[PDB]
Amino acid sequence: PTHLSVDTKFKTEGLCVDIPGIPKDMTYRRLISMMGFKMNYQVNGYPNMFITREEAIRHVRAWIGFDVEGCHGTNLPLQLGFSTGVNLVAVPTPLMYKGLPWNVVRIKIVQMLSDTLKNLSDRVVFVLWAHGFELTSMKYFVKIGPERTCCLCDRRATCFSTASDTYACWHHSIGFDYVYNPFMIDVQQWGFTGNLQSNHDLYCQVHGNAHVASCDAIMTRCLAVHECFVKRVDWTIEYPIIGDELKINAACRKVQHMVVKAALLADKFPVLHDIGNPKAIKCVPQADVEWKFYDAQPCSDKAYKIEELFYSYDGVCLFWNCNVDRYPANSIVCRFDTRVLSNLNLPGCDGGSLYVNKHAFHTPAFDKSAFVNLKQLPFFYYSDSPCESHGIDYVPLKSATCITRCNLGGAVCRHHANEYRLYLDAYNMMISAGFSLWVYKQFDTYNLWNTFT
Ligand SMILES: CCN(CCO)c1ccc(N)cc1
Ligand SMILES: CCN(CCO)c1ccc(N)cc1
Ligand SMILES: [Zn+2]
Ligand SMILES: [Zn+2]
Ligand SMILES: [Zn+2]
Repeated sequence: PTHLSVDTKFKTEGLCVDIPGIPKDMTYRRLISMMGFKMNYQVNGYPNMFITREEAIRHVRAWIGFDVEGCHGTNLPLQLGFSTGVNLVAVPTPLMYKGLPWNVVRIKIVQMLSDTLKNLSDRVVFVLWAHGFELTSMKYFVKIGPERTCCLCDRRATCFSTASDTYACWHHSIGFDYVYNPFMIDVQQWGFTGNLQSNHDLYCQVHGNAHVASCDAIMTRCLAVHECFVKRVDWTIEYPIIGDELKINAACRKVQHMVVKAALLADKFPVLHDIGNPKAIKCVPQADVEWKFYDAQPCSDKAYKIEELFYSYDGVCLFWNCNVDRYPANSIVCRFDTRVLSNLNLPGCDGGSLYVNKHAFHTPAFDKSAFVNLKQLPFFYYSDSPCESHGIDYVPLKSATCITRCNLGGAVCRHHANEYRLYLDAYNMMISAGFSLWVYKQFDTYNLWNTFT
């Protein structure tokens, strides 16, 4: 039980307003045949165009919401909407394009999917709220067959070209006209009462219904993200490395150790209250401080209410990726900014985003008002390690934010210049990934200079 059986029943009630008289009894096998696709009894890696919810969750990076609305049925034009915000009008002869025949529309579809997905996934998963026209449009821009490899590289083929009779991945499909072996899932198969808008609006107020196909496509994908990543969470599922995951994660641990160590040296808190991940380890194990841990799993729906985390109840509080409505004034905070544009950050539900780095984390919408009792933490590098080289060429470092014994003495040593530059790169990596750092208002790096006396 890893793939969806073609002999599984498909509920057709949602399809009957576009396809009246459709049989109530139907399998994926008959549906695919009626869609105009021939599977020919083929065991060549593509057993079904449709996938299970479990397979869709593993390929969340491939998700593209797709809706088709009748503009006027082979006689009338269709409006194709995608969760990228693109609307294309195909004539049978928030960006809205004028009516064009399928031979040119299919070229635009391939270009758009390739530009969106090349740095995200090895495939496309059309996320539908199927009513009929969207499935009947597929024969006009999709070709299927055995699993193939790209003609210019080792990646699986996602596109086909009728001009050259060749196959390409999302990176090498320029000039290609067909989407090859796409996958799809109909959200209506999961069991819902009422229409798309009524189910979507129960959980999200950010996506409106401007009455166009792309709005429906965005709502459909948003509803699926809510069902799979908000109301249900699975932190065991592993996702492949597609970018700077490792460097970001290493930078996060380096920055956390730096900031907490410096806050303890500068303000000498007798106790640190570490709130968040129940598997947390002391980030500054050599510090004198009394370290107390409080368990809170990552919140995927709404930010935690501080009144609930503290059970309505000195030292400093550490909230490292623990999303709360309003941080206490005595805090050290790392909060992911959901607005960040990156290949790891997918659009989410109700302003939230789906951050995918080894595991998927639906993160509640970034809110500047959560940080009203704090200030932004400025960049600084602190080190009490010996000034000694051991082991790239050099230009002497001059920086007011290199808090070291050698800088206090008037000339930064080669070791601390190298470590400062490595730390600044890690810091910039973490910030550009979307993380934001906040600290108690009394934090002052000037208090770190007397640790070298
Ligand atoms: C959704 C696919 N489709 C439209 C033509 O491709 C269709 C499905 C079932 C029946 N019985 C007739 C038509
Ligand atoms: C900020 C630390 N703190 C008060 C110390 O006793 C606290 C934290 C969590 C709960 N649940 C209660 C209290
Ligand atoms: Zn390729
Ligand atoms: Zn939404
Ligand atoms: Zn030094």
